[PDB]
Amino acid sequence: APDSVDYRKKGYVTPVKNQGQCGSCWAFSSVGALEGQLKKKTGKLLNLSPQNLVDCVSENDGCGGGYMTNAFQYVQKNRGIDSEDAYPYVGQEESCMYNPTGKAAKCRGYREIPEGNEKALKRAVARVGPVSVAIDASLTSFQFYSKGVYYDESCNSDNLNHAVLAVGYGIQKGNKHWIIKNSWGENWGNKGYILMARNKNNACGIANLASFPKM
Ligand SMILES: *[C@@](=O)([N][N]C(=O)[C]([C][C]([C])[C])[N]C(=O)O[C]C1=[C][C]=[C][C]=[C]1)[N][N]C(=O)C1=[C]C(O[C]C2=[C][C]=[C][C]=[C]2)=[C][C]=[C]1
Repeated sequence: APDSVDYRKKGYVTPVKNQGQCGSCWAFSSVGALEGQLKKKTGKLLNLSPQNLVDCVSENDGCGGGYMTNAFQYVQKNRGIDSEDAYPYVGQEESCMYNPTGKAAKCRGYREIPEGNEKALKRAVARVGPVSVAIDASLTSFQFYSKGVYYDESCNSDNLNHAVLAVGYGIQKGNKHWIIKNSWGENWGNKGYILMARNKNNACGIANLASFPKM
């Protein structure tokens, strides 16, 4: 093997969830980052609560959207985030029902990756683990993706609408790629994941809004 890393084989990635009709794609991506780190330090993985983020991160719009950096900042200020079981996901805004007794993780800040620098992203995923990214998933090609390495020259790096999680990187039929985890269920794309193009001149803005929490 050359320069390839898949955290799935490692146990840093939890099962693929489905955001539903709520636009909490930012909360799931952040949770993904947090979870990847929780394995890195604790040696044990656990499903964190995306709802907790949705209901408590006042700086975001709940099901209307939000940024990953704001979510991390919340977990730090709040000093902890509940596990899924402790604070279940219902797919809609409601009152923040944080349960201190249910805290299962915490963090001390975050570090945004250099805007538009793919290489700094490869290292971040290689040295830290799953990274929260933001891409353009408006095109139908992306939506009906099934297999192989995605790459559509119509993708717009400036229009960042869907937030996902980079679980790693690797090669395919000569095509380098970023292993992406989406929150649309195990029934979308390749069992919930998608292989997007790497080094194709920041395809879809993969490295345009990356970040990861610090433990
Ligand atoms: C998410 O649902 N909402 N995304 C965002 O709020 C993100 C936040 C991160 C920062 C990326 N985008 C964002 O804030 O954009 C700002 C920006 C732009 C340009 C430069 C810098 C910053 N994304 N949603 C979709 O792609 C989407 C999702 C659904 O979900 C429903 C569904 C769930 C399961 C199965 C099927 C469907 C619906 C419509 C669109």
